[PDB]
Amino acid sequence: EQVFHFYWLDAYEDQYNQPGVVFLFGKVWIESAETHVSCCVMVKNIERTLYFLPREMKIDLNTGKETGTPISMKDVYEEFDEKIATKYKIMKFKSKPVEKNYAFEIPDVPEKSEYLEVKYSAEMPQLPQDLKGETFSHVFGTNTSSLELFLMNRKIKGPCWLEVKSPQLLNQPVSWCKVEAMALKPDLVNVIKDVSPPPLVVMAFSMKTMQNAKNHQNEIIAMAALVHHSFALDKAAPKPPFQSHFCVVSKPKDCIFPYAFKEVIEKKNVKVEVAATERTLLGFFLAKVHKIDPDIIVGHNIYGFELEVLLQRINVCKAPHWSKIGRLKRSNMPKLGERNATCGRMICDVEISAKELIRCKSYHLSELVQQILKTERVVIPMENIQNMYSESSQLLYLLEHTWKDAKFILQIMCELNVLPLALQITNIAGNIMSRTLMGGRSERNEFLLLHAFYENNYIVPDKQIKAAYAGGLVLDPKVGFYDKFILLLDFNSLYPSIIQEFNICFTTVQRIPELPDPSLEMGILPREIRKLVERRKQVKQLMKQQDLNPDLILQYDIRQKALKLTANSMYGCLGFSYSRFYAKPLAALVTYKGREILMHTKEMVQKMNLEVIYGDTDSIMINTNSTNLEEVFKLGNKVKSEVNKLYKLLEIDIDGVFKSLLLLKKKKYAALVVEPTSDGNYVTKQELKGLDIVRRDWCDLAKDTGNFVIGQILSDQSRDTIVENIQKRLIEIGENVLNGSVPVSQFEINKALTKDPQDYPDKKSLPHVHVALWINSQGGRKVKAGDTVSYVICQDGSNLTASQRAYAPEQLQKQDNLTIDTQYYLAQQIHPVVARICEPIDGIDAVLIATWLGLDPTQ
DNA sequence: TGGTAGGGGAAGGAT
DNA sequence: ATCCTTCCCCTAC
Repeated sequence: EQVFHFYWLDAYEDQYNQPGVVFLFGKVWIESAETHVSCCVMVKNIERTLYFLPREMKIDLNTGKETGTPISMKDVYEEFDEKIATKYKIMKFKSKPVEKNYAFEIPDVPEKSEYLEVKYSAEMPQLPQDLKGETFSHVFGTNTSSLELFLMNRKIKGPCWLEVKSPQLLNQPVSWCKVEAMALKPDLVNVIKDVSPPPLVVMAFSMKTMQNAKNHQNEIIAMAALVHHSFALDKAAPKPPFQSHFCVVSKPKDCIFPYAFKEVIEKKNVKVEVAATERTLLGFFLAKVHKIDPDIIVGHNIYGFELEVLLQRINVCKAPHWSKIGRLKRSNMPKLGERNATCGRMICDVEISAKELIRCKSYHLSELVQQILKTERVVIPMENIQNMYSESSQLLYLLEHTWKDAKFILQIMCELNVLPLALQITNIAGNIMSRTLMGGRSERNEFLLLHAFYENNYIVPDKQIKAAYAGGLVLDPKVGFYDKFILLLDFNSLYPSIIQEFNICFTTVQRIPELPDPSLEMGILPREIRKLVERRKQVKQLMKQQDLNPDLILQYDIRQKALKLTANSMYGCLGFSYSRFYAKPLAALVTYKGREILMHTKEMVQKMNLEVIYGDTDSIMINTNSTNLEEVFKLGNKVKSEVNKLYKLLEIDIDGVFKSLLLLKKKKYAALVVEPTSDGNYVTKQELKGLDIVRRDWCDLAKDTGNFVIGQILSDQSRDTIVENIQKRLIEIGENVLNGSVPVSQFEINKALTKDPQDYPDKKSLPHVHVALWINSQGGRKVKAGDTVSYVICQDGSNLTASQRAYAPEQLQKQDNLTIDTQYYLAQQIHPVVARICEPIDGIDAVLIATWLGLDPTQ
């Protein structure tokens, strides 16, 4: 009618096949149906914003020498209209002088200058980025995308409500959405802020595949999906997290179903669809996605395998209307990039989201359900699924398996709160939520700065087509065991505070660059960090209120977590070499100040006649030689106030006291963290950092025994009795290994691949790659980059190195000639872990520990 | 398609 | 054989 109000969620831009158009996809309220439906708004006529920086004097391009003719704003306009717009076939365009700010990597560019803003249609040819001219030295905005221009010009900071003044009917239906509208010019789209976000339609799904006998390509056997139609991002997840479901199952070419599938299913009353051929199955799933019309599709291992196979089978089987997997009608699918295949619908891979929120040995679905959902997952081998087609009782269990997998995925998504958190991360950064779910953290802070400099009238850098600088300072530790109270001080968010304290920005230094006059106004980068900290503070104050909605404290918690996660990732965007806002000088300047701030702090504490024993990037550990917390906390604040007297915004605080400390090496120690109580007298928990028992590349047999040793060293017992308890247990573990009392899960060590196992220089050298190649030889799910492979080295009767004798745990039970190397774990795993832990404590030796396990003492 | 600093292991030369 | 550098993966900040 007069206006069109909708809540945008995703955007799609086709740079090559349709330039200057940005498709928006979101929700809109239909009062007649009393439900939100999917809508697609087509924003047309996105201009090409260019900026020509005029030279001081007109020079000839061939000679490159000064001709002595001054360059004016009319002369630079002449060269474009005469020699540039004609040579590159730019018929119609616009021109207007403007003043833009700049503070980035291109040299010989003033901070403030007069540029020639030129706007023309995106359907016209694009200029070269390195274009030079007789009147202008450089040109910006050459390859700026339509989506970027639209999001910046209209201040679209994340998913929000938009009004579309003067909406237009679409000639032919371009989208798979319920409602469609068109915008003539980007100026017709504004941001509405006083409206609550709408619930979303979420669909988590899973699928089971199988390799064909003739061709090695996969084949979709069964798919299941759970749907919830009012999944709110503003509050907790619904219980149950799904309202409806559908399950599909088909046959391969040379396979037929067990008897009476329909009747038995009709008898079981389970809502299961039977497809004759796989092509019939895919058409059913596409039509279900089209009718459900979800905003977010959830699954596991989507980009690595599942989505790539789904598109491939649809292409092979020639299933009609492939583009229904997204929301925009398209004639042909891209080659399998390919992330822009489900445009209009967000893709959530729980295995990817888990890698950003939690820490696990392996991030496959089976391991996630064991750690998050506290329930075991049974997986069907890809070799036994062919025999599962013999009896329907074995095949109906196959559907129930994948159907239960879809529920696990949906349950994992809810427990991690990835949807409510991703929206907050997107509304803070001001990017696209689909990119937040999948893309890295670099693209987010890239958008946060692209907005910040657009707000302040800056020309942002164009999108480009060992280490590199010094980092933190780790003081050398005073190795040993400490019986007295150890005090730990550190600076909260040092690098963000360093930026504010010293006004470090692209604009404040002459980037080589050194800190500016403290009288200078706060730069753009520090002022943005100041906002996030102030915003996080205000949210913290809101959590203090009483008589408040119990659902708000959970949402306020999600928000304040996002504010910190954004402010802390700001530094990393400066050191990333492929970052749009790459500034290695600024990154080195920050890290240098951190070292100087730490070094000056350590020397200040030493001048106070205090002994510092360890210090990492921002922390300092002080040995007090006192057993009274009244004097430790008094001395804790005395050092605190003395340090904070030097910095305006940077502050240091007590991070806890240590009852006992086992400081082994750099970044490796164990302590008993003092926790204050209402009684005024502490209770202690242990903290493990850097020790081999904390890592995941050591077996659980050595990590559990080492954790028992750490508990004995930090214990409040006599020195003569601690060594007795370790002896009695270290000889016991040496007996249960050869006796077989310990499970096989205690012998597996986990290492992940940083590249493809075939792309390694030598696979027989590294153990985990040799096991990865064996998994890739089987029919089971492949092991690609980033995947963690658990392996158990065995005894195959060969005198090859213990690393060359590395096998998979599944090979130990299958092959009877592979047995657990008993002497290896007692000498190469359990011994060095316990030996390095007991190195500073007097009494336990390396050879004495080896004699306890039961091996030839040579140490 | 955040960073550097650092430990602990094994491979692969050179000797 | 041993010494040494290189590469590997995982950590702490």
